[PDB]
Amino acid sequence: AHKKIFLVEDNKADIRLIQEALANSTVPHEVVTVRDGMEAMAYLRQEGEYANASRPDLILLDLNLPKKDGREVLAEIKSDPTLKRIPVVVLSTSINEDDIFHSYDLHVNCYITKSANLSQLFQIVKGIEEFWLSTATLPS
Amino acid sequence: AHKKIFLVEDNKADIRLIQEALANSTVPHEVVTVRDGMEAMAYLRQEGEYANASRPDLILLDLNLPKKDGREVLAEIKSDPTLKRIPVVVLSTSINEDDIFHSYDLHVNCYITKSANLSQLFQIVKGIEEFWLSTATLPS
Ligand SMILES: [Mg+2]
Ligand SMILES: [Mg+2]
Repeated sequence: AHKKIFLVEDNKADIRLIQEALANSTVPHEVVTVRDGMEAMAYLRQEGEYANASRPDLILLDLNLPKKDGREVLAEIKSDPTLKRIPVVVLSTSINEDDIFHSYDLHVNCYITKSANLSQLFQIVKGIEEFWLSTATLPS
Repeated sequence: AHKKIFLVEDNKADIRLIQEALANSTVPHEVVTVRDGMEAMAYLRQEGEYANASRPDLILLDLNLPKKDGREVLAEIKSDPTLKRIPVVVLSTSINEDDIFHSYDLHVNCYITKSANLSQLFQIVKGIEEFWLSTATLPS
């Protein structure tokens, strides 16, 4: 009984920290990380090599992504008849007001800005894990 | 169950001595050394070629390092949510009250003034080894 978390992020530093914070969970989880919007969609639509990759229970989405940005990934996921139910938490350095408004308008479940202080960000990821992987009841 | 010690030192003479002082161990220790602060942080943050280097269980840090001093190394280590728990033993020749104050202020675990005579320095390293790698209960 393990939940899968799909992290779409390219910053290796953040990837490391995020993976470390999620690793210190009270319940083991599976974290799959892809580094660009393209891979993100291919993985979620189980296209190609990602033929048998199981559906994630939670998606953590960075916005400024290579190839295809998070804004586009979000719009395509929340518009898809089947992927739209997967909770998406945008976790980004962006404090841009347009990004905030647009993300919620596209039905993102939640928007979180990456802290400037590593330890703070670490605690934020812990909050994400505790609330979504423990307190909330996820679909399916 | 072997212990991994990370030595940040540029004085080849001290490196040789410390290495030897840590060779005696029923369960062989894994000693890794780097000669400068830049290399130290890259290694600890698992950047690039160090992407797969395991986290040490103890760090021994020199202050007057090339291209990036131990002061900065200490601050960056103690501010990182994934490295801040690794015990850091500052082992330097400095007896400067300024270095002592700042090092403890930055959360160094302990500060040790190297002993001139290579032999006494040996007994000091043995003290470090017994207390930290045997007496204390490490987070690792
Ligand atoms: Mg990015
Ligand atoms: Mg030096």
